[PDB]
Amino acid sequence: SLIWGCELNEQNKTFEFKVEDDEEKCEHQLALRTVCLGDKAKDEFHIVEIVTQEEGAEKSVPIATLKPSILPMATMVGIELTPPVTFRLKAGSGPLYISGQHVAMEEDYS
Amino acid sequence: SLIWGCELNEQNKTFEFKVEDDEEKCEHQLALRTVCLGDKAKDEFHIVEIVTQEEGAEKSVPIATLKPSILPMATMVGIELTPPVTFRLKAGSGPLYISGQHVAMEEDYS
Amino acid sequence: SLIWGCELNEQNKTFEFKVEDDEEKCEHQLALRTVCLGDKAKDEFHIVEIVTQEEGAEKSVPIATLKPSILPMATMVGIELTPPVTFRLKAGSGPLYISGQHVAMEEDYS
Amino acid sequence: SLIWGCELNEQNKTFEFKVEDDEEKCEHQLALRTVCLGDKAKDEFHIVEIVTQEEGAEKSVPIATLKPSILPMATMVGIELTPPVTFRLKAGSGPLYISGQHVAMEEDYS
Amino acid sequence: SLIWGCELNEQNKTFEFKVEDDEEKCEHQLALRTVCLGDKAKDEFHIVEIVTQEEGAEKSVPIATLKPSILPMATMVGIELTPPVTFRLKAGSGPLYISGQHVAMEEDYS
Repeated sequence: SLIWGCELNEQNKTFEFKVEDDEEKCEHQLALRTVCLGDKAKDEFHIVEIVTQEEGAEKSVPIATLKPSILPMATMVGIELTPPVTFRLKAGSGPLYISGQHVAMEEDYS
Repeated sequence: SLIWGCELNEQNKTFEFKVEDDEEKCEHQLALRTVCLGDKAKDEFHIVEIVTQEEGAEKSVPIATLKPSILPMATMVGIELTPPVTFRLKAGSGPLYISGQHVAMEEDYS
Repeated sequence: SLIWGCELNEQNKTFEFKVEDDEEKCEHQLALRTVCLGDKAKDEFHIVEIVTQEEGAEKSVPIATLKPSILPMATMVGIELTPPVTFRLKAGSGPLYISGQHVAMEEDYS
Repeated sequence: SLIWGCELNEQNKTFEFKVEDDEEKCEHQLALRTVCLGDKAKDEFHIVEIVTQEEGAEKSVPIATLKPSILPMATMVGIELTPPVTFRLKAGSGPLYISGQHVAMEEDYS
Repeated sequence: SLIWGCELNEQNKTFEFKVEDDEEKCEHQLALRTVCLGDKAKDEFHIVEIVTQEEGAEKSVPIATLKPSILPMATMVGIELTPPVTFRLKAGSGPLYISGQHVAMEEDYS
């Protein structure tokens, strides 16, 4: 269970998540828990999406929209992703810090 | 586990959820997690309901009422629906983005 | 699993929940999920209680206090009641919409 | 599963929880769910603690700090206490209503 | 299951968690539940992180950012740490009270 953190900002409107192939030995995903505003964040709506492929096209999932004047935080409940993953901001300058865990589910044939 | 997203707006006061019949092979429902305001949303109360049939009549379930000045967001906990489903706005212009998963429960005779 | 909704207002300061005796065949309770402000709700504190009998007297349990200016909503987590049940407003004009399910636990002798 | 409610106020800065010895037959604790402001509550920070003995000294656990202007409510998740218990206000006038259940875990030797 | 509480303040920008070696007999971690503002807390952003070693370097995990004017509280869900642990404030004067349990998982070879 590795510990992971990243940031989505105006230089990082698109971020790519890819765990190292070694952890792919025990079948691996990414579990996400918290998202918080950065120190350079502006007072606007910051729309973070989780992005993968659906129907062969780039599918985006609006997860949160952080704003200092409404709610600059998010607690990510039950969100588990298959690497590679994309994190996007369709609007906003950031930074928005993403915190999660590189989780590797153990062999379970029960 | 397909990934689903839609929007309820003033052109989409009523939205119809129907998964493709193929996923009906392994018995299927829709699990919902998050709802967020759209970029064209206005500052008013936006009442989203989940709608099915009860007693033979159209039964609505007020789920959320999003408003930028009070709470423009909702985290949908433990909400699982049987397709076809209806999503309604009894008031509001939208858009309000709905995010969930096409979940298909596996055969479990335990 | 029947779907249930009611409203506590100034004409409905006390509401009585009683499921039909047929669902009493498979042992039955009421599970509650969400509560939202009504369209005629005023800007005041609306104190909803779940009421049953304790020590032989009318026992009330303050569950929520909805107000448009503080928090007009509630997400009811882990609340399961034995019918008949009473829902009360010790203050407020309403309406406050209550959403839940008539749940009937199946025979489980494990 | 008895139903319990109390209030911490300026006359009740310290409250003592003690279930009757009869329920001690089946091994008993107290599970807490919700806390709400009283009707006589003032606009200040009301710091409620759960208090027991640690290292032989009076140990307090700040659980919540209710205030009408910030957040007058709390939903107590996963809080289970061994009677006798103390509930304290290190600041505030109250009342603050505490709601929970006298829970008695059944014999389970599995 | 020992009960633990600490505070991160301007004299305690860095706090070290280390359980006594005796509890290391039954394999031990720290489970965290609540965080609340101190009585001497100021109106600023107080960024608490959980810190351990990753890639051989000091890795920090922004957990919360408490502020009286936005949200002075946090409910820590599903957070379990391996002692020794570090708790940091990258900004803020504190105090910020951390509440948790010294939990020791029992032998389970199932």
